[PDB]
Amino acid sequence: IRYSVPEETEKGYIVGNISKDLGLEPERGVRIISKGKTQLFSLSPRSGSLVTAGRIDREELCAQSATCLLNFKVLVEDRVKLYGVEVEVVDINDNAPKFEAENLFVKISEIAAPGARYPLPEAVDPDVGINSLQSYQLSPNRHFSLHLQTGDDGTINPELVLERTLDREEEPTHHLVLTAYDGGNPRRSSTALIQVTVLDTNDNAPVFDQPVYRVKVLENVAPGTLLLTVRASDPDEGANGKVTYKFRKINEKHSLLFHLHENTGEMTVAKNLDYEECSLYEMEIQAEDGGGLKGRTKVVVMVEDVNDNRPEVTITSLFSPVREDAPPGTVILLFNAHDQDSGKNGQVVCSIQENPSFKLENSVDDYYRLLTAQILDREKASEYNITVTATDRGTPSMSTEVHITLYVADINDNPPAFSQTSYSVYLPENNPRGTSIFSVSAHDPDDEENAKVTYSLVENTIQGAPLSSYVSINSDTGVLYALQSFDYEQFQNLQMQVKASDNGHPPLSSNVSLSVFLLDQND
Ligand SMILES: *[C@@H]1O[C@H](CO)[C@@H](O[C@@H]2O[C@H](CO)[C@@H](O[C@@H]3O[C@H](CO)[C@@H](O)[C@H](O)[C@@H]3O)[C@H](O)[C@H]2NC(C)=O)[C@H](O)[C@H]1NC(C)=O
Ligand SMILES: *[C@@H]1O[C@H](CO)[C@@H](O)[C@H](O)[C@H]1NC(C)=O
Ligand SMILES: *[C@H]1O[C@H](CO)[C@@H](O)[C@H](O)[C@@H]1O
Ligand SMILES: *[C@H]1O[C@H](CO)[C@@H](O)[C@H](O)[C@@H]1O
Ligand SMILES: *[C@H]1O[C@H](CO)[C@@H](O)[C@H](O)[C@@H]1O
Ligand SMILES: [Ca+2]
Ligand SMILES: [Ca+2]
Ligand SMILES: [Ca+2]
Ligand SMILES: [Ca+2]
Ligand SMILES: [Ca+2]
Ligand SMILES: [Ca+2]
Ligand SMILES: [Ca+2]
Ligand SMILES: [Ca+2]
Ligand SMILES: [Ca+2]
Ligand SMILES: [Ca+2]
Ligand SMILES: [Ca+2]
Ligand SMILES: [Ca+2]
Ligand SMILES: [Ca+2]
Ligand SMILES: [Ca+2]
Ligand SMILES: [Ca+2]
Repeated sequence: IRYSVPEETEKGYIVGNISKDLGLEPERGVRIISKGKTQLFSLSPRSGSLVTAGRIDREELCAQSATCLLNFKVLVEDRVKLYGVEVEVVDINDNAPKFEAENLFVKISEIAAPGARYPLPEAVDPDVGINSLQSYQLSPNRHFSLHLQTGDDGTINPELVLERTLDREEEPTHHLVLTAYDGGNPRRSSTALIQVTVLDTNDNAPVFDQPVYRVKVLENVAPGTLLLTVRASDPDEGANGKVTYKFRKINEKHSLLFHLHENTGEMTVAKNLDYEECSLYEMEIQAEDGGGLKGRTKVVVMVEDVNDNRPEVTITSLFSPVREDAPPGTVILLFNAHDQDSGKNGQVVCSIQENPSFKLENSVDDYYRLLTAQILDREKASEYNITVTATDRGTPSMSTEVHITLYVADINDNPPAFSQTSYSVYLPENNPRGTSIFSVSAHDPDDEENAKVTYSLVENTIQGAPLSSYVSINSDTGVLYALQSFDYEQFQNLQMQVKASDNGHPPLSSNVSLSVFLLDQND
């Protein structure tokens, strides 16, 4: 005979009455013939019906078998043969479906196109039939949907559908909930936390912060200094987010002038710069990632001038000797100045040290003309030390120095002068014919020919004009010559005038009286 029983029922539950099926009143000495490790059954003498004495969990008995049966024999001592019975447990919904873990994740790439279905974790329910697993439901998401594959086997395969393309740069991971439902009401359920991990595709190219990097630096800039810093943006991950910087202008000398750190992207100075050589350095640099993805930006170096140059004087006209008769205003120097620098560093101030003798005049533009201020006189000063100082107007100031030595020429304006205003010479009567009797000296302040004395004598006729016959002088000896002997009784004294003239045109002359006195002797 067969019967049934609900699972997990308390001890003493109703089972098909045994006595009414055997054919005897509720003495009999009847006992159960089966043998288990433990037994869950015991017949009740109160009603003659078997009542279970232990909790029945067919999940711990038949597991997933659709029909769970417990067939056992029973023994009646009144008779000589046994009676075989069989009781099939039914299934109730007490177990909830279970997943493999509390947290499971699915890897999805960034390049994954919409329409891709990814396997979802499949749950398990110990129950059988309606009480077993029935359906799934997925939390709504803008990027995903749910897809179920029910089968003839009764098992459903769940998988998610990609609705919108994913992007890790906006959000790396998603958080969704997958719920599992059975059919045995009161229905159990099981939620499951799923994380959508987005992989990385190299779809981000490096993009520099600014499209143009600008720096303004002086020319005196020391090599090894840090010009600037260049940064590029790559939101990717790993080598796809790494940056490497290098110039695109690879052949010109600018590559030798600057240094660009391949990693840090620092623009530094390698060689000294010069505003006069070149002040506009336009270059184009480029950054790359792990792949061939690259970005460009322009770096512009602007150099500015610095006072590191001295003024340069070029002389056009020089007149080292000047005539002493020069009026105040005659030029003695003609030159100009020019600085290599620009602006206030290029303006020049040509200043002679203020002296009374000369003055400097800025005739036109920056051409300078050095002139005189008074009349010169080489008998008081024949030499002049001139120091023209050309200082630029920048800061700090740089001054070049031009030295001129000025020797004035000789113009004959000074006549020769004798040693005395008047000379007197004594000689006794006896006079050896043609002998020299005196010595007269003269001097001239001028130089060279304008100081060369040419001695002469006035031509006033003594009786018969023996001025030449009486006396003679040589142009250079400066000595007097008595030609004839003298008697105190013919003449006593003779007055002449000696002349001195400088031998150069125009000549300057000077006469001075000179008297010869004879002396008386024993005639
Ligand atoms: C303007 O300044 C210059 C120098 O800055 C003065 O020149 C003088 O020149 C002589 C040489 O010409 C200097 O030395 C001497 O040299 C001769 C040979 O030439 C030598 O024999 C001597 O033993 C001596 O070393 C001299 O030192 C130099 N300075 C002075 C003060 O005489 C020139 O005199 C200056 N002009 C005026 C108007 O002061
Ligand atoms: C001689 O000297 C006097 C005074 O120095 C001068 O006045 C006179 O003109 C001179 N004689 C001649 C011929 O120049
Ligand atoms: C899963 O869902 C069932 C039915 O919605 C609930 O009864 C259960 O408590 C869990 O929330
Ligand atoms: C769904 O809800 C259960 C509670 O029944 C959680 O344990 C689970 O992690 C998910 O959040
Ligand atoms: C000729 O010699 C006489 C001798 O007294 C000098 O006085 C004169 O100057 C000249 O040289
Ligand atoms: Ca159970
Ligand atoms: Ca069950
Ligand atoms: Ca269930
Ligand atoms: Ca992206
Ligand atoms: Ca990416
Ligand atoms: Ca990248
Ligand atoms: Ca320079
Ligand atoms: Ca300069
Ligand atoms: Ca300068
Ligand atoms: Ca003079
Ligand atoms: Ca000179
Ligand atoms: Ca003179
Ligand atoms: Ca003279
Ligand atoms: Ca005499
Ligand atoms: Ca005599």
